[PDB]
Amino acid sequence: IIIATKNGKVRGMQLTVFGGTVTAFLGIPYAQPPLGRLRFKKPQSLTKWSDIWNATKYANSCCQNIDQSFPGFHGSEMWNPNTDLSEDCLYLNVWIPAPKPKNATVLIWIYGGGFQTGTSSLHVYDGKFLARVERVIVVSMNYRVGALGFLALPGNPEAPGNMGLFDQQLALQWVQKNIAAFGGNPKSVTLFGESAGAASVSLHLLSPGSHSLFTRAILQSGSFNAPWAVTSLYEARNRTLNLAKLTGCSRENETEIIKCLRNKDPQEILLNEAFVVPYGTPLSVNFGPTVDGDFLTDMPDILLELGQFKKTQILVGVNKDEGTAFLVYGAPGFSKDNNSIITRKEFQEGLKIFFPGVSEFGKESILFHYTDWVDDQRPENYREALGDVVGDYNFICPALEFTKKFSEWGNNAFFYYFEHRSSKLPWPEWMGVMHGYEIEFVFGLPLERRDQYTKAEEILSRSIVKRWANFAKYGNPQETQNQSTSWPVFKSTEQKYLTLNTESTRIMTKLRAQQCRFWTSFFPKV
Ligand SMILES: *[C@@H]1O[C@H](CO[C@@H]2O[C@@H](C)[C@@H](O)[C@@H](O)[C@@H]2O)[C@@H](O[C@@H]2O[C@H](CO)[C@@H](O)[C@H](O)[C@H]2NC(C)=O)[C@H](O)[C@H]1NC(C)=O
Ligand SMILES: *[C@@H]1O[C@H](CO[C@@H]2O[C@@H](C)[C@@H](O)[C@@H](O)[C@@H]2O)[C@@H](O[C@@H]2O[C@H](CO)[C@@H](O)[C@H](O)[C@H]2NC(C)=O)[C@H](O)[C@H]1NC(C)=O
Ligand SMILES: *[C@@H]1O[C@H](CO[C@@H]2O[C@@H](C)[C@@H](O)[C@@H](O)[C@@H]2O)[C@@H](O[C@@H]2O[C@H](CO)[C@@H](O)[C@H](O)[C@H]2NC(C)=O)[C@H](O)[C@H]1NC(C)=O
Ligand SMILES: COCCN(C[C@@H]1CCCN(Cc2ccccc2)C1)S(=O)(=O)c1ccc2ccccc2c1
Ligand SMILES: *[C@@H]1O[C@H](CO[C@@H]2O[C@@H](C)[C@@H](O)[C@@H](O)[C@@H]2O)[C@@H](O)[C@H](O)[C@H]1NC(C)=O
Ligand SMILES: *[C@@H]1O[C@H](CO[C@@H]2O[C@@H](C)[C@@H](O)[C@@H](O)[C@@H]2O)[C@@H](O)[C@H](O)[C@H]1NC(C)=O
Ligand SMILES: CC(=O)N[C@H]1[C@H]([C@H](O)[C@H](O)CO)O[C@@](O)(C(=O)O)C[C@@H]1O
Ligand SMILES: *[C@@H]1O[C@H](CO)[C@@H](O)[C@H](O)[C@H]1NC(C)=O
Ligand SMILES: [Cl-]
Repeated sequence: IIIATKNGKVRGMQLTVFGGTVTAFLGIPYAQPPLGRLRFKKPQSLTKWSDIWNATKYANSCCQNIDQSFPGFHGSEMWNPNTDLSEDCLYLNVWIPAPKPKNATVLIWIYGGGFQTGTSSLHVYDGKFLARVERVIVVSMNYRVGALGFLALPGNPEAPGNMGLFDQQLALQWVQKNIAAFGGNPKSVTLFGESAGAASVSLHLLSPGSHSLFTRAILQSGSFNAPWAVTSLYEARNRTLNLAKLTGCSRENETEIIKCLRNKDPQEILLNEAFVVPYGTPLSVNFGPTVDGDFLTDMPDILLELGQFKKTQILVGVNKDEGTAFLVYGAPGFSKDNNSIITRKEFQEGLKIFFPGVSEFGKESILFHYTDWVDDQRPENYREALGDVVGDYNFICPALEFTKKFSEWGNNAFFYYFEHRSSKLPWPEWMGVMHGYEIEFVFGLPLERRDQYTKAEEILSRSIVKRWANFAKYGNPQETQNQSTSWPVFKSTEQKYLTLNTESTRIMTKLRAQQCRFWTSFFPKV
């Protein structure tokens, strides 16, 4: 029940899962609380304790604004933090199989939330099912988000940027130093993450200081080359300065600006984060990763293009309707409570919302590419077009490009297209296979027969869980036993991918070929 770690003993707790047992250590601290003079700095090392730390409940989530767009609605509130917010939030969680494994592969989860939100204690991130079913160890950590995790004054150690990424990296280090005492294998560590968590995973593939801290990587609906994932050094300075003005902290000595921000209460930094950008969109990332000269030594597109990244296997994928979620967070004519049949003029207004700083010609060119109808009379033509615009631009085409460029250097890559709409999905049917709604399948929640999932969804989750665990253990996401479709490597020439659904699991080629040539080759010019 008690494990001796390098910094002290921790006590866990037994859980009953599927007529078996999983041992959970929830809320192990992995860094000095980043409080007081430590706000905005890289995370400092933890000094030992002599007692027994009680890791029996999730710890505080990091400070963050909350999505209040749909109070009482499970489809949005399932993503909101479910422990107290606090600056004292640098904790991690460990689920280990019972009986204690001898040398188990480790899966480390990095949550998303646009780098402004998220917490590892969400119900859909519960590691106990993977530990029970596949006898892997699951680790997840809280890392700082928003300005408190990514405020950037480049070169200045008082606020260097990328602190939340260094939070993640310090937790990977904790697993290297400590997971063998839990029965884990530090030489067999796979990172997995979704959305900004997947963008985070991809940046660890680029960061030389993370290279020795993991083996393989899984990227679910995200990568660093997505247009929302990396803040420019220009915007980062303008945003840090605007935050200073907003809080009466404008100074000329930049270090004195940080000292002033260190005396504001967390809630007043949070309230001014929104307005540091003049025209925001539903995908705005106020404070995110930057090229800091430390974690990130050059523009990541250059590093990707020139093969400067960890050479290992990757698993990458996207969902069929990545873009629809964002339409109900600002696009005119849209509502989760009706079928959102919009007109051409609403479509055009919708592009102004998603591409506010883009030239008139740029917006026309999106319209031109996405309105060549196979039928001009379908009432939902425009509703679907805007969704595909948002999802192709922001998730699908960047993930396909990352996979192509990464595989060109000789590593096995595997790409999936997830197209199952959850039977339990609280959002309306027109929104489809939404961003974030593969996660519960990856974590094995449909394996729990009590929870109203269909039988077909148990089978699909069961096969996904097996493929993810085989990728982490062996670098190869096959299900070898139940006459399953074999998953081929993704090569830049043939570009084969695997579709994931309850019906027919098929091999297909060149996902969104025509749409992505527009986003990837032409649109960057406008
Ligand atoms: C636990 O297992 C490791 C081997 O891990 C495997 O090899 C990795 C390279 C990676 O591909 C993982 O996914 C694999 O599961 C053992 O590591 C060995 O350690 C000895 C130490 O003397 C070393 O000489 C060997 O070269 C290591 N093997 C490899 C393949 O590098 C480790 O000893 C095992 N520990 C326990 C307690 O079982
Ligand atoms: C960079 O920052 C300036 C300042 O932003 C304004 O003040 C901040 C404190 C914050 O409250 C923002 O919401 C404000 O917009 C931006 O310049 C402003 O731009 C808006 C609209 O473009 C304009 O109405 C204001 O008059 C401008 N104010 C000043 C002082 O110039 C600027 O757009 C930001 N972005 C870039 C790329 O420079
Ligand atoms: C779908 O709903 C949107 C959103 O309107 C709100 O939600 C509805 C479910 C209902 O509760 C309305 O009373 C709410 O206003 C509708 O978009 C609005 O349309 C009106 C006129 O068409 C326009 O003046 C508003 O600005 C629109 N609001 C927004 C936020 O864009 C839309 O018309 C509905 N579509 C249908 C019923 O097909
Ligand atoms: C208080 O925070 C306001 C801003 N964000 C809220 C999210 C906006 C999108 C919807 N999320 C809920 C949700 C619904 C449906 C399916 C999944 C998820 C809430 S955010 O900071 O979290 C954010 C920012 C920029 C991102 C860019 C790319 C992808 C995700 C992003 C999230
Ligand atoms: C940490 O927890 C210790 C033990 O808690 C008790 O025993 C275990 C087996 C569980 O059954 C738990 O629910 C019980 O409450 C306490 O004795 C100790 O005081 C705790 N330490 C602190 C600092 O709170
Ligand atoms: C594989 O299928 C199991 C149920 O099917 C039965 O068992 C397999 C091994 C075959 O012999 C088949 O003819 C049987 O009908 C599931 O219980 C099991 O979880 C599945 N495994 C995976 C990884 O999906
Ligand atoms: C955010 C925060 O610091 N919460 C703390 C809570 C609350 O202060 C009280 O339960 C009242 O809400 O108290 C603890 O003793 C607990 O019960 O686990 C420690 C925990 O850290
Ligand atoms: C700014 O302040 C710091 C400490 O408060 C000091 O070390 C530094 O020299 C100052 N620089 C300027 C340009 O005032
Ligand atoms: Cl390693």
